[PDB]
Amino acid sequence: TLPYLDPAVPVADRVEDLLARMTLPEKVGQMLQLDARDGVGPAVLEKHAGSLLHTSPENVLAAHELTGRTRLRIPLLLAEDCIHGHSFWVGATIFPTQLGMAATWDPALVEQVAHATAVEVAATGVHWTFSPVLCIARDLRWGRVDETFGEDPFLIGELASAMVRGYQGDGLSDPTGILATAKHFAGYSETQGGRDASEADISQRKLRSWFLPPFERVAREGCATFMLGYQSMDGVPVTVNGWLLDDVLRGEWGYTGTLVTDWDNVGRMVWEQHIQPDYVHASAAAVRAGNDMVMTTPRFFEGALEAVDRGLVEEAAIDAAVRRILTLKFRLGLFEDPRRPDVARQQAVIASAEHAAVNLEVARRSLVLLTNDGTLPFAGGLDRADGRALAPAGAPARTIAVVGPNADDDHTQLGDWAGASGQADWLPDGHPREMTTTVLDGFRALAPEGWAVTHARGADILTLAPDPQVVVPAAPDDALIAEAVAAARDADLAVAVVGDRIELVGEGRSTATLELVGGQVALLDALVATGTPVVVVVVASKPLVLPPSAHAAAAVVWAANPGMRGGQAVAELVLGLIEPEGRLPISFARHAGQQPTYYNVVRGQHGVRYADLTQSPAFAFGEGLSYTTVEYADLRVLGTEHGPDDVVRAEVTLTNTGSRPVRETVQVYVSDTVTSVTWAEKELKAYRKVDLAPGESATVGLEVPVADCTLVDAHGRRVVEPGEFELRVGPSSREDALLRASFTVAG
Amino acid sequence: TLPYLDPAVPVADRVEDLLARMTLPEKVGQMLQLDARDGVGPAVLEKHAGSLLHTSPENVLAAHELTGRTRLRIPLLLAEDCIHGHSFWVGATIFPTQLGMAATWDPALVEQVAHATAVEVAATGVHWTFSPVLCIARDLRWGRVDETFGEDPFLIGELASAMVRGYQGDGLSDPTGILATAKHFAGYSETQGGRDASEADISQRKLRSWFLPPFERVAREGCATFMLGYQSMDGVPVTVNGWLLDDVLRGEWGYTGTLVTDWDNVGRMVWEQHIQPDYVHASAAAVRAGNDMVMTTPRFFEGALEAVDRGLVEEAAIDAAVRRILTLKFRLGLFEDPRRPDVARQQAVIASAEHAAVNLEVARRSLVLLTNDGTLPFAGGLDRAAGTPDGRALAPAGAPARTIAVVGPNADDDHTQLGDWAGASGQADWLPDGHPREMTTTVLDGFRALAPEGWAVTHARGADILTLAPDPQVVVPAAPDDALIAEAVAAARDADLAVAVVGDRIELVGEGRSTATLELVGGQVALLDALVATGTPVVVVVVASKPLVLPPSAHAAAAVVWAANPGMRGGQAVAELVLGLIEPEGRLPISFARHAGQQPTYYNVVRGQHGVRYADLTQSPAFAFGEGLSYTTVEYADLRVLGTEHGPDDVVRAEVTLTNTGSRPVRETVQVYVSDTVTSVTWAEKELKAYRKVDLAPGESATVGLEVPVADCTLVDAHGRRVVEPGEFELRVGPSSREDALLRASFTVAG
Ligand SMILES: [Ca+2]
Ligand SMILES: [Ca+2]
Repeated sequence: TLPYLDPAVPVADRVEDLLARMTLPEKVGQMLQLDARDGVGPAVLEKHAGSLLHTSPENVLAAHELTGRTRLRIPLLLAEDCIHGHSFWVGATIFPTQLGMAATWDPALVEQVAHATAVEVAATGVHWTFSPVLCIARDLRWGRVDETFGEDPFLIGELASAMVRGYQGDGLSDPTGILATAKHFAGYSETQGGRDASEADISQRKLRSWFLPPFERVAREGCATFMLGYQSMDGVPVTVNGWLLDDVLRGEWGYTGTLVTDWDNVGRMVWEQHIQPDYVHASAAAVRAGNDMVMTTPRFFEGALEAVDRGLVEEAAIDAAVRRILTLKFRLGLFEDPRRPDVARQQAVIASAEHAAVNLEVARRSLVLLTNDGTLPFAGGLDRADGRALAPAGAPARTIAVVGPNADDDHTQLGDWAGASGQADWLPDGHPREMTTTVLDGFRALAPEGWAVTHARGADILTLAPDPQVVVPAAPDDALIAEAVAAARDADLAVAVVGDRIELVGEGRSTATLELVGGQVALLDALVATGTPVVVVVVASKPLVLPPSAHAAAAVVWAANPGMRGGQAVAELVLGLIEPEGRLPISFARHAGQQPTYYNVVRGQHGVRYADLTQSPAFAFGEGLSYTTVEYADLRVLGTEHGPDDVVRAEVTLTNTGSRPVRETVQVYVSDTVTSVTWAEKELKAYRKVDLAPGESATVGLEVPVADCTLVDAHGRRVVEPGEFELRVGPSSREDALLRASFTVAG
Repeated sequence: TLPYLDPAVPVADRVEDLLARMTLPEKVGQMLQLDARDGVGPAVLEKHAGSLLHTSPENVLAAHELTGRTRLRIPLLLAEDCIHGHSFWVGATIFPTQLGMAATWDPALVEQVAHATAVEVAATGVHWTFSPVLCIARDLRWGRVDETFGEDPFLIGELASAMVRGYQGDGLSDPTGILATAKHFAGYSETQGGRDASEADISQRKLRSWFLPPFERVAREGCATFMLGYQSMDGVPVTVNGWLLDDVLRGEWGYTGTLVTDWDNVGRMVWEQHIQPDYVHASAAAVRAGNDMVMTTPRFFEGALEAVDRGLVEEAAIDAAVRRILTLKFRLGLFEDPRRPDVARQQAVIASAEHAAVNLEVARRSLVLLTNDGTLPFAGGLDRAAGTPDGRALAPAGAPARTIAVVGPNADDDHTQLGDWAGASGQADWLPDGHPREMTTTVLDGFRALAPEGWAVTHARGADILTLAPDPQVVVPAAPDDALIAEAVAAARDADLAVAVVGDRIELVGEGRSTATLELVGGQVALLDALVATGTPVVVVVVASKPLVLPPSAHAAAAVVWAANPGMRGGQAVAELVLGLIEPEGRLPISFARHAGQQPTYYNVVRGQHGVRYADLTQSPAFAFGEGLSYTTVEYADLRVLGTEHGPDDVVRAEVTLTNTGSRPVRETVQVYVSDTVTSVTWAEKELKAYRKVDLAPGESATVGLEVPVADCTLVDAHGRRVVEPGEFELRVGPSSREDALLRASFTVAG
């Protein structure tokens, strides 16, 4: 032989030969992506599904057998949330979350993470990951901040670009490449209240200004699929948003990839957004809008068939979507090799030493040292003879008390979209306890022979009660507090590991207050009051408001969810076996009502502060300490006048005036002095990592293409306007940390 | 003539004759509305100003003298912020803030307020007030929530319509009518962070949906002027926003009134929004956009002139603005009679008994009882001596001696009680000592005057709110004060009732003064905790600009009264309410959040959210739009829609039955919400469309008719059109916007 089965026949002819043989239910079936947890049998055989997601290892094997019993034997696309590692394969390598990864400011490293993930994913027979996430974290109340690369469009684009390259490899014939997904297109991350898929009050120009740029980048770089957002934007759900899908994605960007909806997008237009009277009309709307894959709306099957039968849409529209789906399957070679799981390759590559080394590198470089009174590195810093550290000169016996609810919690350390986080039902125990080094594990393994490591839980966070169940913050626990206070009073250092956990994170779980829940604030107050130096380690999904006692503690480390090696990286940082390198990809609010606290705030406000609160963030985008001092000086623009096709070139001089080496992340912001429409005060446009030995000075070149110095004007065009600009260069987005030099652009 | 001085000549010909006589500097100056506090001499003589604002009584007189010395003697328009009463005339009747007035749900009363204001304003020689405020209070962080009529577009339109009607009177020849102003057109109230004039991230459709309806109403009803907002909206400041000004205001609505910017709108485009390189280009851009009056951008004078000289804009563009301004002045009769202040008129009408009586009625009907465990009315409620509707209350049966301890920073603060835009609030510089003390009854005053002869009223401050420190200065919350709390605790332990009067004050309110936390600042939380723990029943009275987060102790107190800023008679109303001398009638025009991060907390939330709560916090507001108690129980029953067919020109008619099942009379406010069941684009869960006040004697039942025109059952569709879409609707009727309080009945609009 049949021509669609002949690999010598051109793809377009194979597609036409198969399409002409399909019944309409078989064609509608190809548009369906169904939840395999509900039973692969009916999905493959009765609904003729084109794709499955959340397919357990036993159901992947069953799905291939079922395909063999179908009339046309069209291979399935098996898709999965493989979000920061192969989230739902027991024993896979689980990396930090994207938010954690973004603190490395290292696209080359993030590409290694994505490539390592795809290698593991491919060995399990999954073809397609719903990753990377390109949402921009502009309201910290949102439950899914942990899934973003932070608050900056340029850095998001850098790191999402790296993920797509790493996942897709050499292309559709690469055996270790998988399809990437640009999600969640677009505007999902900034909706009313920071709630999950509440209304997006985002105009066309606002979306173009702060949300689209990373999506346009990965579209142009060949991201195989896009996922359409759950949310209504200016009253129109993305699933039927013609401006966004046709004018922007297909038209302005010329995108030729394949679309998939988010979970039950089509159905939600009936029962949650209340914009369609029934499933037939919602199905017709989704077809008319140009959707391809419809994720987990089972009733699209009968709804689209009735819509065609009633003349609401043409069978030709179904054909157009199936043509695109079949083209993808043919180009992946799935009719010749359906890419079944391979046990021998799973044993060779899943959680390989290779992959664990990448994971350790990301964990080590993601930790952000936010405050330090000199207590760190502890006892002046330690040396090794990998392996246990030696007691340093002048500190033969020390005791480190490791306390707090997140100090020994391996599930919470890995975060959402991993293990037992809840979206997959075949990982009851999550990932093997084996594979995660908690903070307590890390200190127990690295503290010198001669030092002691003690543990006390100190505080609980929450319990669940009936109304899904609702969170009940843990009560005061004087006995639990007093046990941790006793450990600290008998210690030289108290390492308090605090944060959030899964019931306070993710879909349907935005938070209003951003505060530590349960007994954690009381624990931190009591610990600091002992006079033993306290290091607060925040293991949490997103930036939290920390209590006054955390700001009075000796040091504060931000770890996001640092993955399987995170606990080793934490102990190494505290003990000085590594230098800190992480830099914040996101700003920390002092109060939920303080927002916006992202750095790229649009100008115009009457005043600089709330009457009851500063507008200065607790910690700002790009901030983060090392164990040395670095002086920035002598920022110069080399030729200040520019035409549109030129490059802004600059130099700055850095000096390591301290005693330890550093990898410094130089950050380059552009400010547009006079804008035709109101605009951000500044935006990150470039950055550079610079290694500096103690006492070393270096003059490093910097550049920003003039073409990147854009704004979105009143006509919705992203343009460089002639006029004055400032280049702002320094170690963070804090204005008092930035050198500045003027430049101009002329027509 | 000369023809422009000839009253027999038609207005259009008078305008043309005068325009032809004017130099270009005098035409540009006629567009200027300058701050009289900086000197009326230069403003009138050197800059040929067409208008002044913030003009002190002495400067009003001097301004008329200076006008007679100018070449053409063009009379000035004198304008003022007369925001709730004649704000900055010492001894005027100061009413509750607009937000307090809105709790009455009484447009007829609000019209009386505005007409009484206008009478007093006209006597002082001011022609034009920058009122009413039509902003919608959708972010409680915003500092200017006190100036709004709350969070609901329909109720805002109702009350703003009333204000414009009362202000303007019989029209441009009415000696007691003044020009009203629809401010701040539009979207100013919902900007990033709830900050003052930060960026408004508002699409055309969102603006049409929730912000424009009150403005469209008063535009069609003849509001003489509109004021352009300070904010940049989708990147474009309102001052140069062609879609809003040309397509909507002048185009869709056909509005023919006069425009004025807000304060230094044009200059801010240079120094604060950074969208114009210099003042000549900002001036040109303001002129091109069709601006009329330019408020407090003095450099517009030289800016516009240089813009004309460089051909950036045509002198004909200046001519067009001057024609509209001069036409207004001619139709006001200002060339015949410039409406000078009149001292005899001032003595006769300002703070008259009739105006004081309107004020007391608004104060009484505006208070909102939010919680009551039975403690109120105190001691079972009191009566006055028969035939004495004004004297002390009589001690009741079984309670010969009771002591009421009045405590808290706002218990005896007559300035904070009047609120922003009044007295010494700060925008005027000629009344450093505020309005006369005798005109304001504080909460302490009210209890002292009304408590029975054998009862006692004690006072203790209990808590301070703030002090100011050098960097304007910054707010420093008042530190813990154990001794002050102990004094108030001792007073409460030695009393039968503690009335704790808490809230905010001027440094936490208004322009440049949004708040992040919405909490009570200073020692107030500590005071409330300590008071409730005494065992003496505590009534919390909130005198504040806007809804605040109240601590758990306030929710454990015996009763909570919301007073907003209740004006000069507010303290009498509070005492009368607590003692049962009046029944509570107020109903919230705005919802109260439990935390700033809980917002949106307005009732008309757009559908679509995955989930119902935050993981750490309910989404239920502390108190919801429309809530408010009386001193009796009212059962709602048997909601019925009348008829089956409802077409585009029909009225949906319905009936509901109310029964007063308790022991005291009530004026109940029945609220009528419409819910559009299936919508072409996502929409609010429900919207208020009607209400009705019903008086019920004890035990009385009434079947009450309700109606909503089908043409009011609109949404704004994907094409930016406000339309009624055929399909199913739900009518929801009850005593508040709480879903568990609403009866509901379906209806269908045909088509
Ligand atoms: Ca510029
Ligand atoms: Ca409808």
